[PDB]
Amino acid sequence: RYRTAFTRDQLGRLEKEFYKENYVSRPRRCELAAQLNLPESTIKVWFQNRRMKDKRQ
Amino acid sequence: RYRTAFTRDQLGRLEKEFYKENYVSRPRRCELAAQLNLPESTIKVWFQNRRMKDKRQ
DNA sequence: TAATTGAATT
DNA sequence: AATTCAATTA
Repeated sequence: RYRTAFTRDQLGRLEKEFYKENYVSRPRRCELAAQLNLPESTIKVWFQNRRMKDKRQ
Repeated sequence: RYRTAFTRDQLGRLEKEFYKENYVSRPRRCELAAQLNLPESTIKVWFQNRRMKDKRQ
């Protein structure tokens, strides 16, 4: 299926963004993507999964 | 964390099942678990790992 | 190498 | 939201 291994700078940035807001829109994810050098799709899915994780805990 | 230690006939039975089919459904797994006195989850995880082995080396 | 983690799928 | 399976970790 895949395997994106985020580096601590990417996951670290992602986690800072998640706690200010558990949801990010397409333009914003595009912004994070250019900045993070990752596909938009990758960021979308991470937020989806992070919301799920958060729900359980 | 962990660690389960298989008996020789438990693993031979596992390896036998695997050569016939690399995947067993949730209900066959319960049949094997009853028969081998091992946990349902243990067998699920073993097929997970054995497939990774087959797929990789 | 058994068990866990989490990225991707559906 | 529920599962799967590619990677670790111990």
